[PDB]
Amino acid sequence: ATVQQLEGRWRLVDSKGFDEYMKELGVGIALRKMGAMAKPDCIITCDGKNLTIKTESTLKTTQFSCTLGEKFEETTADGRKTQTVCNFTDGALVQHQEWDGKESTITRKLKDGKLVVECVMNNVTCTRIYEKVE
Ligand SMILES: O=C(O)[C@H]1CCCN1C(=O)Nc1cc(Cl)cc(Cl)c1-c1ccccc1
Repeated sequence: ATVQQLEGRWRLVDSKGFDEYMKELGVGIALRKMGAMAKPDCIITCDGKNLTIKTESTLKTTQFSCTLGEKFEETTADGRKTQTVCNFTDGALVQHQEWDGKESTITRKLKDGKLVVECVMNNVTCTRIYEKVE
């Protein structure tokens, strides 16, 4: 398995736990409603150790870029400014966020042709499944 295998435009087809994850973060109701109802596309591109992940929907449209293994300032959709590191480890892209003494992890994996995105903060989890747009 390689990081290049995650490249492409992906469309959200299933979600579990995402509102609960947003509540654990303390995201306010206006943003939670947007997250519960949005069906974003995720667009992942890489070039060696360079990675970009873009999100698109009528309700919001964010993007970050990084070098694998390098700490960087990530502005999240909910407006945190985190210290983030992304690594491709044991067949998963792992995105580790730290801010204000807190931490959250997002993983992204290829399974049976689908992109599986899993989030966690303080044992509150989500699982989101995407299918390739081609
Ligand atoms: O990319 C994904 O499938 C999931 C995994 C975790 C972030 N994510 C989103 O879809 N993000 C989000 C998507 C929408 Cl429509 C709205 C918000 Cl507020 C977020 C968001 C971002 C950070 C933390 C909480 C909510």
